[PDB]
Amino acid sequence: SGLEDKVSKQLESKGIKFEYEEWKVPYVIPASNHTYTPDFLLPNGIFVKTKGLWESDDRKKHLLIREQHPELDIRIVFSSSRTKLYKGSPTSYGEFCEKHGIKFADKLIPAEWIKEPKKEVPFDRLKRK
Amino acid sequence: SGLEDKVSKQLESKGIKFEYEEWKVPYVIPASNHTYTPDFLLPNGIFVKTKGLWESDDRKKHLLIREQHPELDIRIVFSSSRTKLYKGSPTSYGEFCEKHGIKFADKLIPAEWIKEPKKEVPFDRLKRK
Repeated sequence: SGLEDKVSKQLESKGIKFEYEEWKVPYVIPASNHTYTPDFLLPNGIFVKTKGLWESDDRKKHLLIREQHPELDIRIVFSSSRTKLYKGSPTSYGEFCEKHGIKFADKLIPAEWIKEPKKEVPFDRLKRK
Repeated sequence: SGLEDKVSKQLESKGIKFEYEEWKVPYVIPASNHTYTPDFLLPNGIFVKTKGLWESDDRKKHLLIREQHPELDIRIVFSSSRTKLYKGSPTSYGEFCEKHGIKFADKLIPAEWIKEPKKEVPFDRLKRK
């Protein structure tokens, strides 16, 4: 940076020795608690989240929830599952979903999802809004 | 949400009873491991980080570093300590530093910091770049 160079030059002109970007200090960012609220809970126990833009942080959250709550059935309905992960990506939302086993559709909840046999929802593990 | 409105209307037209944003799924964002590299290390043991922009993310990391490595003396030289924390904030970088006991200066390293008596740095706690 311009700032860094002015600081370096100043030290040098005064003959001050120094170590430059020589040492790393490790540290850990603690784990944090959050909540995610699906838009709909269907009678057969399927949760559905509707999404327009779907950012990288959202994708990550999705994977964490899946790994932490294998018993929940959370699906996504996209304005478009063809949108790319980002401006230059070759992969779309839908592709990401198929890669990670996330059930999804576009625009509306498919009639077949609604017909699936009921399954229990561990509400005790959830927090009512 | 226009999309959410279309999903709801479709459900209602099929007589589907659903719970709308009624349940929150708790989840945990995992701890993450990082390292921070001060720009300069002076002969007396003082570490100096130079910053132009110094956003929320950096500030939070700085506090975690101080907490986890209280044995280190890390200070900041800013292009300007008058800069606000973010658009609309009443607080400057310098004021946030004073509130948390972070030593700082503007533009160059103070001649007086260079003169402070030497303190040993526990290099065994650090990682060379």
